[PDB]
Amino acid sequence: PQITLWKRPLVTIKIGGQLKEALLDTGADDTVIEEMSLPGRWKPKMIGGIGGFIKVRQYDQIIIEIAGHKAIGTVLVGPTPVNIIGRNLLTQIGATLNF
Amino acid sequence: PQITLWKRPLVTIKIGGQLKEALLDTGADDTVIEEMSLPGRWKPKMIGGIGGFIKVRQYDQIIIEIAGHKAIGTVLVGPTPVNIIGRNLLTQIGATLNF
Ligand SMILES: [Cl-]
Ligand SMILES: [Cl-]
Ligand SMILES: [Cl-]
Ligand code: NA
Repeated sequence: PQITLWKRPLVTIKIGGQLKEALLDTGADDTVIEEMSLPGRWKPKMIGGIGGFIKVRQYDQIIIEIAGHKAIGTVLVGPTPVNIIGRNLLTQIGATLNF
Repeated sequence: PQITLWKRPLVTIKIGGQLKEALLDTGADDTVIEEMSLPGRWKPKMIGGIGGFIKVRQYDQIIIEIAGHKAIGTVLVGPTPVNIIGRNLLTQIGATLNF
């Protein structure tokens, strides 16, 4: 699809057997999801943006389906105000910014 | 251009006759720039990022060039970690997300 930017570019994702709404975010290096359980090992990480840092759990090799497109990569879980699909997964679905 | 997302989508902007680096950020409603001098009056705005809410100065109808494309619109000035070009100006330069 071609997604204009008049409104937030929100899509439905499937992660950990759950459907969520998430923002396609070219300004995020990695994908950050609100609190949920994921399988496997994790390690703590701090990520920073406007307003400072939050502590997240880093899960590697997690499958997401993003607007129908499967990808695998790292997912950070923690108290983000919005679910964010970052570049680590946007690349895998072939997303580009065009102008 | 067609910008892939393997690296951060950084571009050069020109604002107040000065070149700066900024990040094309589909996850930002608003364009937010680091402390600088802009003309005219400003209005207060609270924005919420990943780590919490910050105060910024809102300047309207500011001339800004983004990757060679001319825009005129709202610029927020405050303690952002990086200069971000949000959807208010991405729409002005005709940017879309494509996959
Ligand atoms: Cl990854
Ligand atoms: Cl590619
Ligand atoms: Cl504007
Ligand atoms: Na894992």
